Amino acid sequence: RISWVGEAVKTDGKKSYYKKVCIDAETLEVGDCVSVIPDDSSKPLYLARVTALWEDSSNGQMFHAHWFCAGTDTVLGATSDPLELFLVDECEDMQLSYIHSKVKVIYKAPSENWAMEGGMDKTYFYQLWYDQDYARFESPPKTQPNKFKFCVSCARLAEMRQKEIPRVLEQLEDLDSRVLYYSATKNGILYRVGDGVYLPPEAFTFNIKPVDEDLYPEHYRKYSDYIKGSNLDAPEPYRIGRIKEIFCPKKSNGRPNETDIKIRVNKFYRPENTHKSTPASYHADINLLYWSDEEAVVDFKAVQGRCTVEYGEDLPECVQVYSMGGPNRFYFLEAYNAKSKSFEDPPNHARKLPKLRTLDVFSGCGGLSEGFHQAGISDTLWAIEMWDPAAQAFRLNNPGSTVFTEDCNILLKLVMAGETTNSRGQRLPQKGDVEMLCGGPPCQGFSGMNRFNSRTYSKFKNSLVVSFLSYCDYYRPRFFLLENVRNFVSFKRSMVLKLTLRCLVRMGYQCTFGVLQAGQYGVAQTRRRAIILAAAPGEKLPLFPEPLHVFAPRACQLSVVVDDKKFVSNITRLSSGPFRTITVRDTMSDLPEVRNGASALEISYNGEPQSWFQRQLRGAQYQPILRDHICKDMSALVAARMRHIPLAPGSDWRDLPNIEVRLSDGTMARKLRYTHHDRKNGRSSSGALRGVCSCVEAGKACDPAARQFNTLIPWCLPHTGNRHNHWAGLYGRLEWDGFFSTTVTNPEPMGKQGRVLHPEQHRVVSVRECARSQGFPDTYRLFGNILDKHRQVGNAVPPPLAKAIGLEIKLCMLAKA
DNA sequence: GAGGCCGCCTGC
DNA sequence: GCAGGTGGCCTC
Ligand SMILES: C[S@@+](CC[C@H](N)C(=O)[O-])C[C@H]1O[C@@H](n2cnc3c(N)ncnc32)[C@H](O)[C@@H]1O
Ligand SMILES: [Zn+2]
Ligand SMILES: [Zn+2]
Repeated sequence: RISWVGEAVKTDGKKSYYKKVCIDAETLEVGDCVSVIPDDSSKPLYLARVTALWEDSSNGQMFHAHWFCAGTDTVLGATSDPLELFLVDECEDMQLSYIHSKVKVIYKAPSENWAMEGGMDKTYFYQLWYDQDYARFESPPKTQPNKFKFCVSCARLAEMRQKEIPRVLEQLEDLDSRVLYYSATKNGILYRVGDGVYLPPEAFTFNIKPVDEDLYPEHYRKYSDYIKGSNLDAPEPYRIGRIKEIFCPKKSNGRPNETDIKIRVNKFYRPENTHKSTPASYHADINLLYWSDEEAVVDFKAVQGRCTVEYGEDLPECVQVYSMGGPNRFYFLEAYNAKSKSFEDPPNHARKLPKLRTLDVFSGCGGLSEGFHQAGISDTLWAIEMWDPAAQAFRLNNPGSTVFTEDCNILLKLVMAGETTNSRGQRLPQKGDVEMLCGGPPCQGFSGMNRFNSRTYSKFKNSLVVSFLSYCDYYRPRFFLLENVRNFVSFKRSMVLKLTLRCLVRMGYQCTFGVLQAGQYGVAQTRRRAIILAAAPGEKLPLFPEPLHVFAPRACQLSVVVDDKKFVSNITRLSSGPFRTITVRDTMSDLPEVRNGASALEISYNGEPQSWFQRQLRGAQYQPILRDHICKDMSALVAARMRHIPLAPGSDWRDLPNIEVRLSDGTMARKLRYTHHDRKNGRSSSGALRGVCSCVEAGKACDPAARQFNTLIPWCLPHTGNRHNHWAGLYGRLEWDGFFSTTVTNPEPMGKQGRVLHPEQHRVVSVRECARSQGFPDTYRLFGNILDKHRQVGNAVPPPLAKAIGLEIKLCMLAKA
């Protein structure tokens, strides 16, 4: 029944290989694709490519199976084409008796004319390779075979094993107890003697060291003791050392145990590690270090990455140009003597790519574009922004850009009809003009704050996400990026995410998604954003950027669950990072005091920048004028509320005194009196009730009798506090040591994002402070009235986040050609 | 316009 | 129960 065709191509040990085999009437040859029924009779048939044919001297006839992945087993789920397969790095040796039948599969390669094929509207096929852990679709690898029975899955899995393994390279000196090496490699990184290493913060240590409840009634609602926006739980950044030795223990017979590579390093001091502790970091550059003579031995396996640590004085080009011209760059100018707690001089032995033409849809004032420009990858030649103030802001910052103040649907319809100019006379971009496409579609529908998201949008075919995908389909850019709020990935059981990826895959794009935390790229703000990246067939698909700054772990939940499958990005820095966290102090301690209602558009800074972050954002060129440090003019009642929020960390509306106050209005803030009784809540030391509405008990209803107006404690917050976590953070002050909550379009102290009060002044954060929280340069122009400006800032992608993404795209530009 | 008011889901 | 969400809508 089963008989081999020919003789044995190769003969190993127990296994005897062949080239082609014959089962019944069919005949299978290395390369043919086959199907297999599951070990559980229920599931569908599996599909695989035959890699090898052989029989071993104990068990039966065998073959090597390189499995395909069905479309539904990917993140696409049931939105996948039923006939589409995906290449995966999964394979196994199997007995020929499992083969059910031969199967035809076609490779659907993109056309040589793929970039021009957009805008025009029964067999298994594959076009892309899928990574099941990172939800990445990429162009099939070009691993070439010397490999007769060649399995590409085996080839890549072996490459991947030799990459992860710590190996020593060039020897050096054989000592009594160990062998020294000059270099070693790990995760594809070359480490040499004298290189800098990132080490986990526990790798080595340094040789250095009841309220009055009548007056504040709502204070009991702070029993949680959890402080929003606080930096007590953020991890320490990496330890940094200089490789002094790379050595392996020698066995008793003298041969080196190359399974157990160790390194000896010199310890570097961050300022906050010296005796001066945390305040030393306030003014210091985030990449400043101090040399030390302290040494430590650690396992090579503990190295988290390589970095450059240079003596600053010997550098050609200045410290700033050095620090801006590359990743993982640190410097030192002095050494730190721990025993003497002093700073001596360091000992002697311590010594042409053209930019992508970019189209920015829903451009806003230009945060994404600014970030991409800083990364050096793009010129935003075209922007589409329907709202006139933001389009004006974009024009101010981008003079050689063509900014369309048009509905993006209208403008695409004109291009597809063959139009050359819009109604203003502006030249429309055509196929081949657009090489990168980026945009942040409106997020009001996807935001979890939106209580009414079913009223005026429930059709995916007509959403602005689909409009944006139509731009991608039409212009076929080299790179594509879509940004939105985190909830974009789980909205409607993740169908918007699945249909977006499905659409890109149908175009032939490599694509992927992930969630990023802006605070991990250098703003004092928690801001989780979903990012869809795509790359044309001839390109490399970018990776998501590794975190640069440590950040509070609660704010860094970046996993996404799609149909029970949990998905993560490529990011490996999970517990630490090269740079300290950016704080509210870093962000705005240099700004002069202003009042509630501050309207002076151009004032004096009254002093030089104080922190590294302020130095970066204010720029090299001296700036004589501080712009847009203006605040909304809150009413007399709200202003009185703010004046009564304590300055201590964690202060919000729950700390308000229950008093009458005379407002600047001449009017009078009234006292809140606790009428009803909440058995779930109780009563105070005084025995006074804690309810303010007939809703607090049973299944009753709201009546206007118990609703109190003009109260210093806002009535609506005790009214519904039991089901809203006591409205923590409403009228909440920022903390100097902490970070901003997500910066939205209009900072309201009674909004869901209510922690908008200045740490000390009795006002809402200014437009400049919100811009600082978003990482905008101080010279970055906004436009319109103050609410226009707040919206421009709150809508934007933080430029430091966009810059991190942009440098990942730059690596792909350099790796292609 | 400005302030008050305040649902539901993912994730734990 | 706890924590988070580039906010909408309603009334004056
Ligand atoms: C959330 S903002 C994105 C801002 C930008 N990503 C940044 O970093 O500054 C989205 C913008 O799209 C604009 N917009 C809304 N509908 C539009 C449409 N149909 N066509 C063009 N722009 C639109 C809005 O005015 C808004 O400014
Ligand atoms: Zn294999
Ligand atoms: Zn009620």
